[PDB]
Amino acid sequence: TPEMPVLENRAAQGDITAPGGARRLTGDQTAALRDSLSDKPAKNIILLIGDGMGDSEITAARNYAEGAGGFFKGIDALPLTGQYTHYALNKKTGKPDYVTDSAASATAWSTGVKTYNGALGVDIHEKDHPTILEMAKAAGLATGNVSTAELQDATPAALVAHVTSRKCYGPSATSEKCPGNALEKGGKGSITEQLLNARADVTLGGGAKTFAETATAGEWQGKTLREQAQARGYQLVSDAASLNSVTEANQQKPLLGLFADGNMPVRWLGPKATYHGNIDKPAVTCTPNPQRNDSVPTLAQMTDKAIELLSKNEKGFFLQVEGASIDKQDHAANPCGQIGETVDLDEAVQRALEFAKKEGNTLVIVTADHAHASQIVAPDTKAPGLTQALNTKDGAVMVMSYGNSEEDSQEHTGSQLRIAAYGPHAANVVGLTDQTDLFYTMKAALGLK
Amino acid sequence: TPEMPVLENRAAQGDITAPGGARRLTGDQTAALRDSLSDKPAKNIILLIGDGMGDSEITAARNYAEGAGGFFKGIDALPLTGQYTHYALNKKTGKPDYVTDSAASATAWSTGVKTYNGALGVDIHEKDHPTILEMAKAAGLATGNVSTAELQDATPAALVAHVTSRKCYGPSATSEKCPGNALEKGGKGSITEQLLNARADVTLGGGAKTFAETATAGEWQGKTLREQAQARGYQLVSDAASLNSVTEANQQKPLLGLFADGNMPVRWLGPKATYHGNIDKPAVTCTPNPQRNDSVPTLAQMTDKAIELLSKNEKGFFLQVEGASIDKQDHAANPCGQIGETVDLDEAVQRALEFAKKEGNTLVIVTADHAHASQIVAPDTKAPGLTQALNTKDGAVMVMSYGNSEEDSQEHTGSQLRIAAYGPHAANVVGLTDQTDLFYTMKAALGLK
Ligand SMILES: [Mg+2]
Ligand SMILES: [Mg+2]
Repeated sequence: TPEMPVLENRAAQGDITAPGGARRLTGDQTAALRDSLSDKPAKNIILLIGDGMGDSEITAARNYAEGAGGFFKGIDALPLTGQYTHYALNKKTGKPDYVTDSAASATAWSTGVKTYNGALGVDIHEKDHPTILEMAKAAGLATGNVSTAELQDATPAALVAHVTSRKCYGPSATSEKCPGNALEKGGKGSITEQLLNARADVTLGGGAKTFAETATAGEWQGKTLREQAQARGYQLVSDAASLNSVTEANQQKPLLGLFADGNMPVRWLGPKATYHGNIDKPAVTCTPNPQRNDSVPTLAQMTDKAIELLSKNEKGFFLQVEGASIDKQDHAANPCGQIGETVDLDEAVQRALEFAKKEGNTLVIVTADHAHASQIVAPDTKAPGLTQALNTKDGAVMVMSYGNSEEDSQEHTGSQLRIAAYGPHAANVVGLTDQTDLFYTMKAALGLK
Repeated sequence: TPEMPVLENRAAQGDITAPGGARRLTGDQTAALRDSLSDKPAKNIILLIGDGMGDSEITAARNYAEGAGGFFKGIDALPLTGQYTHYALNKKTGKPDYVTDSAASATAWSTGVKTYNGALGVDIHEKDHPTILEMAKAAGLATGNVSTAELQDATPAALVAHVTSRKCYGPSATSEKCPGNALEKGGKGSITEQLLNARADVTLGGGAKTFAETATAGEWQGKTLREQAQARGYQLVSDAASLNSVTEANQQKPLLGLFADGNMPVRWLGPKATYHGNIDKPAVTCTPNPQRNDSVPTLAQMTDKAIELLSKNEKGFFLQVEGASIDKQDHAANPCGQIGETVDLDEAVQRALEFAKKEGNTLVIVTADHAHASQIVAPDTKAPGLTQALNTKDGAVMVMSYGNSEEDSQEHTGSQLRIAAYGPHAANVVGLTDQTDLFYTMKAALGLK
């Protein structure tokens, strides 16, 4: 018997050149929004993060993949929407730092405490705070952590690791850069070792590389981290076939999927933007990445599999899904990569909403940790940074610009950005909120203490 | 019947360095939102437009003027929020043009038809369509049109003029650039002449210059447009004292306030951003413009006066208020200018919300026509365009970047941006919508046609 509505179609409803033809609405929305509002408990939460997916990125991806008056059946379909702030803190002064990195922002929603750029799961005093995943597990809920990034990267790592620098992937980086955290120094360990201790029911991503490192101390000293996971009873999987053979995931047999050495394959290929690229180079049509095939699960497939396995828990589950970006160095300023990454997340969102609509007790939240610096500019633009012309689904040219930095490691900005939600307690993302409110929203929705 | 709530305080609630200290919420919002929803008639609408005020521009201005965890008591206080799209059309092909100007966007919300960049109140076939203001007047509602721009500029002009180019300020430019529209060539006339025909009850802004031109045909041939307004029964005012003297405004004595030759004075002064300006030049503290004083009404003052005069109409009123930017040219890339303009709008929004909350039947909408290209970047950023360090209310440095254009005429981007609303029918701004939906929202809320 009918659940809360997901937005079915907010594409332009007609001929965009005619009066009323670009409308996305067909009538009054007051009843629809009423029907979207419930304060019943959330049994499950699915949190989907698009790396750099601020409003500009969503718009550009829509323009390219769906056309300007098109509609992302995942990303655009959430009925309750707001804007949230994600400033970090200066470690020394405690004053706002207007432009966060991925680590401080993931720390904020996962713990409810602001922190300094580069911190995971700790505050500006380097004190550990519990994460929403740890708390969900302690309350008897199943837990999932899914990303197309290496699993040691900030977004997934923040759910399961407490370290003073996001660089602390394995034992060697930790001994050097976070000596207070190093296992041999009485610390909780590297990000990978702490992930293994956290023992979520389902962990799926890239990052096999670090598992080749050996532990410096503890029960599994001298064993590779892969050997340690094996010894501690994880089901290790490495491709789509081995993932699909998994029939259950729980504390006795926790699932750890390592699908790439570093990050998983980008969906779409295209050239790096160049100086006056929209003027001096032909318009670009993105191409499918050959590395992307049925042997490597997609974000949407990993999401579906996680939902399948976690939904067996009768108490409920918490799942985080990250559509990560490979957006630095040779890979910075790549519209095709960045748009394809958003399309990937859209598919995963559709899987999440399809489940949530049927199940009826699931809160789905879709946002970004911080926004990419890409801008949509006029077709004839002469811009001082990097630009590219693209052939969109509309059969028109869109130009994207990257003008925030002359170096190719600063890819994000301080702008507040869209947060959207569906299901019980979704009212809590509407209007202006802070990224730290997201922690408290999730905590309260699941009834965690 | 209590009042539908306005958000009283969504500043960070505590010590931003402590767990929960950066939360903007104190508890669950489901009840507040259920209390925010009504589809009863709107007696009045107040639409506030911030020129270029996308999410980035709101964040930058909040950061500077209120601190990162601060709160705009007007702009941030509307409980129902979404994101809307404002692409224009290529005139020849009818395909989307991903980056609109102020004319095509204003046409979109004022008529509900998409159009080409530079068009006012006409579609891609140069056919006139009625505006929300014209419709409100035809239904017996009082009408107001307030802007800190020249009143001939695109945003206020779109409510009252139908011309093939926004350049068509007066007879001279119209005869040259829009000959089909020129009065002596058989058209409805220049923007200014059509403004005089439209006869809103209250029109307040800049743009006295064009009123010195003389008409080329018609009953008032050879008279200046100022003399024409006098002959047609307008009350003309030119400063704060004359505006204060006004006791009523209606169809017998419509009010026309012309408070500057061109645009009204900018609130705050500061230097233009420069190449590597955050590195090479001191952090900037904005200063008050001497030209802003009690003899020139502020945006908030013009808003309050318009509300007082328009609210006498028992049937209801439609009022548009624009916080205009200047922006081009010598004036492009000016953080202090653009932030001060946003602070100006926030004050006007507070006046609109204070009225709306007490009146109970007033829909207040706050958005932008399109977003400025400014970006908030890391303090040590080396950017290829124009940059500036600013000393914020937090006692920390924020860097703004302008990296979209090597010229000083393109100042806006294609990103979807925040739309927020309060009062009856405010549900219709939540989720993804189009700028043309806003026309239909206003039309339906007021029961027009
Ligand atoms: Mg990430
Ligand atoms: Mg304007």
